[PDB]
Amino acid sequence: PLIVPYNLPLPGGVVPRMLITILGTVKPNANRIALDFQRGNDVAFHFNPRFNENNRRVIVCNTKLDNNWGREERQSVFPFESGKPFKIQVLVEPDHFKVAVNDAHLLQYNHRVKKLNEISKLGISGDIDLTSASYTMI
Ligand SMILES: CO[C@@H]1O[C@H](CO)[C@H](O)[C@H](OC(=O)c2ccc(C)cc2)[C@@H]1OC(C)=O
Ligand SMILES: [Cl-]
Repeated sequence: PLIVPYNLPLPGGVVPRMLITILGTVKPNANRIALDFQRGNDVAFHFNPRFNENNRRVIVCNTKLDNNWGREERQSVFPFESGKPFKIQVLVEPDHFKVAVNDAHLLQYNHRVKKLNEISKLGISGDIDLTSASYTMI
């Protein structure tokens, strides 16, 4: 039982082979989830499941630099369901973040922010009960 929004420090930034695991349950009638990998005020990787965008479910991925959002990448495969427990795993690879949900590959996001050692915080927010947030090296 962790408080949301939750800030997970990533000491010395991210590195390839770092695996971040988030466990939680989506609230009933959820609207959004967001994981935000931050480099200071910039958001290196915004992973944003939206439960009702024009009556569609979509995952939006983006980067925020100097307070400006970039070109969105959208994924229509949507493994989350209101009321149900999930596992999100984010594996940092040399050229992209790799995301799996409930042990199935979901998407990859090419690194736009290239100073990986400066991506030193993960913010977790949205309509979830958060059970665990941790990292390890594989
Ligand atoms: C072009 O709309 C924007 O798209 C962006 C991705 O391209 C972000 O998702 C952004 O949302 C936010 O920054 C945000 C942060 C905190 C909270 C509580 C709500 C939204 C916003 O989306 C929406 C949905 O406004
Ligand atoms: Cl950079």
